[PDB]
Amino acid sequence: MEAVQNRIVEAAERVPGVRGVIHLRARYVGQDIWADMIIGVDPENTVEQAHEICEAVQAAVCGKIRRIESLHVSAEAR
Amino acid sequence: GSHMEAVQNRIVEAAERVPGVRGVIHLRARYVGQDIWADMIIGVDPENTVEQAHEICEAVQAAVCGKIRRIESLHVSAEAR
Repeated sequence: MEAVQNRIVEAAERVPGVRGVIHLRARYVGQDIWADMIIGVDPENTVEQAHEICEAVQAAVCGKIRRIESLHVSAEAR
Repeated sequence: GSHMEAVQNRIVEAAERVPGVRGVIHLRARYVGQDIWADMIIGVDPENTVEQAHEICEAVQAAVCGKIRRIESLHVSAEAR
């Protein structure tokens, strides 16, 4: 499952605001994926702003990788 | 159980008296052998920086982990409130 994580990470890295993927845990349950992602972000963004980035990553990542059934994202400094 | 309820009321109470914290939003704590692994989420001013939020978080960690020594691991994170 490493083209997929690669897919996910890349979908992540392209979203406006995302400084990098700090961490990903993705598992298959059947053929769906469930995953939890920690993105890196600009430390001078706000908590509000960082949350808006997390949302964006989620829509984008779940949109591009359709087999993901459930995805959580959080944000941290760079 | 009631001892874990006691320990949690203590985790909340330590974290809640760090300036910066607008509340405990969530707290999971469980024994892994004889120590606690907890993961918690603190409420913070939305207009705080990420860098700042992390400073509140790190400081909650220090307070909680120093007052409750049972705890071998604690991960703190901020969200708005």
